[PDB]
Amino acid sequence: LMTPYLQFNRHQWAALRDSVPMTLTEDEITRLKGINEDLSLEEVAEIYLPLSRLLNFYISSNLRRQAVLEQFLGTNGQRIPYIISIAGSVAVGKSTTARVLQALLSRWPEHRHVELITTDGFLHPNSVLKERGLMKKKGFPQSYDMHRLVKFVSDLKSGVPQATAPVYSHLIYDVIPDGDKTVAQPDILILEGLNVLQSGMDYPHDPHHVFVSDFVDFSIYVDAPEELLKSWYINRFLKFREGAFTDPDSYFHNYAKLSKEEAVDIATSLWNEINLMNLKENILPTRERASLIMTKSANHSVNQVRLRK
Amino acid sequence: LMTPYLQFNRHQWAALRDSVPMTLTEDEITRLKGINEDLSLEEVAEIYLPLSRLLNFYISSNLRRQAVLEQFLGTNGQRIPYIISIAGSVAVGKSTTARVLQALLSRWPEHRHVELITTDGFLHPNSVLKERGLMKKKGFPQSYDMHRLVKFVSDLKSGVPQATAPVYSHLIYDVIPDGDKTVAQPDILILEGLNVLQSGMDYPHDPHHVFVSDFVDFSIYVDAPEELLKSWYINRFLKFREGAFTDPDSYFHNYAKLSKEEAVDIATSLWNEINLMNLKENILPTRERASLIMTKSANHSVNQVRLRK
Ligand SMILES: Nc1ncnc2c1ncn2[C@@H]1O[C@H](COP(=O)(O)OP(=O)(O)O)[C@@H](O)[C@H]1O
Ligand SMILES: Nc1ncnc2c1ncn2[C@@H]1O[C@H](COP(=O)(O)OP(=O)(O)O)[C@@H](O)[C@H]1O
Ligand SMILES: CC(C)(CO)[C@@H](O)C(=O)NCCC(=O)NCc1cccnc1
Ligand SMILES: CC(C)(CO)[C@@H](O)C(=O)NCCC(=O)NCc1cccnc1
Repeated sequence: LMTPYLQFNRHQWAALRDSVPMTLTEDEITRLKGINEDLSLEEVAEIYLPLSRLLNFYISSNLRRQAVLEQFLGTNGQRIPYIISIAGSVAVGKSTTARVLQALLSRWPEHRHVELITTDGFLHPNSVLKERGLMKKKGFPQSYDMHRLVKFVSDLKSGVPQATAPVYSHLIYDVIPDGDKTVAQPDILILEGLNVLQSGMDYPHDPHHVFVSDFVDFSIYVDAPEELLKSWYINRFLKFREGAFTDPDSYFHNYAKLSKEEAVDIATSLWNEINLMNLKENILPTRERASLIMTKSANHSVNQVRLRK
Repeated sequence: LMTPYLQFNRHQWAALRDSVPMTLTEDEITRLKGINEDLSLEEVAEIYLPLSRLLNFYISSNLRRQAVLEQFLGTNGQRIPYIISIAGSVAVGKSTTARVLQALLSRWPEHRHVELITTDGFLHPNSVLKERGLMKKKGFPQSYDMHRLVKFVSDLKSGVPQATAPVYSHLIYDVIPDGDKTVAQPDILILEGLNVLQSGMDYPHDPHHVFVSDFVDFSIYVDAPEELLKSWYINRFLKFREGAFTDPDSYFHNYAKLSKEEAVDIATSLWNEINLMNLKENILPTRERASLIMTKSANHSVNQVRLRK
């Protein structure tokens, strides 16, 4: 019967966009199309604009509270960013969702400065994964420097003036040597990664006792059926392959050299043997820890939103 | 070094205390002494009144956010209780702290109905602990029906009109058969017990993937050094033993039959072998999951309050 979530179907969620009227400007439409050419502006208006408005109500409540607490705390303390996390399967659309929300949240005067950090950067470099026999376990708990990731969000929630994150490139399939990103007290930080709702129980080989989620204000799990995820993963793989036709520095150039059919077979096996296993064992069991679960159907169309009561 | 907690200084804490007329009548003072005869009214003035005032800021902020969200989302607006949890070592004073905060929080017109549930009630009964060889592990993760405790706070955070909890009695050292406490959508529920900051990692014999903390709005860990906890545990034990001098149906009547010196040696060994081991292995490592850490000194006086930034 009753669950910890308010549940919206698409009709009810899209109905929210008039409760408070919002409309994209030309400049914004151009950013959004630059984030993802396949992303529907209709989908932005019906789904992501209401979601950005929902989040502004949460962020605004936090800022009002902070202003009250400053009455006795005093206004000398550090600026602490509001942290939104985005979890879900490999290839469900976390990066797209994060980039879209970054663009939309940047509107509001209360919170113009929005940073985006992906947990990919906190993977151990390939040389270390190789040393440990983990090269086909990339994305599994053992492949992350999870202590460093927890320290990064901890430091942000400690009010450090700057914190630095390592960065990964899907193009070179590795952590970028000397490519670290520095953030400086943003209003919002969006942390995107499959493992953002994981905890010490997922890392029994090297446990931690305070979790990423203990430093996150609001978490979104993007959900979809396995059959869709596989299709989206394979399609994305083929787009990276296309990108590599003329980029011999892409790791995907190895696959550009193969027939499309054989590339598809490789991508299918990577999905089945690595990412699907990761989803079932490590990602999906964390879904019910999210503040909000956003479910997708064919063509990336959101068909359900569930929000913690 | 900065950490995720601000530590109140005397000017900030004074400003919190002085922010309202906290208007304690003679009858209220009498009821507070009824909670614990060794409770200092000076601690109530200097510590518990301001702590409860702090909590009201958080509770009140959450009420107004709920109201904003209800109009935006078009939902009916069922009440969801605000849940405060209180963790810490055996004998640190969780129950006294919980009962004082219950009495003080209920004085605010915005949240007059405050319930208190202890996690002791969710221990497996002695009959079950005996079946599993766990009578000397009472309070350890294996001794709790943890799934049932998570379900209780989950149901509350689902808007169920009523929820039922099993109840424990320290006087018979067991779960009261058919003694269940039913709560009905209070404004606030205080959940008191040593395990409220524990998670799936602490229960590898029977894992859960959504934690008590996932249904708790604000958590307090009451902290004190080991040497004080020990003396407080022993003094309490001796007091229960004294109470049993005239009560043969008390579980502690058993210890009233011993000599005082032997009762003391027994209490000391219970501390050292059961409750202290539990503190080090299972309780203390959860401390930094708390919204607020309240540290106690000699005579139970609070000498430090740390609050998440
Ligand atoms: N809302 C969307 N509309 C259209 N395509 C999308 C959408 N979200 C994701 N995609 C596409 O699906 C694939 C996976 O998205 P991505 O953001 O790369 O996933 P993740 O970051 O979760 O691995 C990509 O090819 C991306 O272009
Ligand atoms: N604030 C306080 N002032 C005086 N005595 C206290 C205070 N808090 C707890 N105590 C005493 O310390 C002992 C432990 O407290 P209790 O509330 O039973 O601990 P817990 O519930 O954490 O096991 C008891 O003897 C109790 O009377
Ligand atoms: C764990 C991630 C970093 C999360 O974003 C995922 O993208 C990944 O590389 N998973 C490992 C399996 C996979 O999809 N590898 C891609 C790949 C690419 C080129 C050659 N072999 C494999
Ligand atoms: C685990 C608790 C239920 C925490 O609420 C604890 O009181 C307890 O029974 N610990 C087991 C060891 C113990 O101290 N047993 C006897 C005892 C029980 C209560 C007070 N003094 C002594």
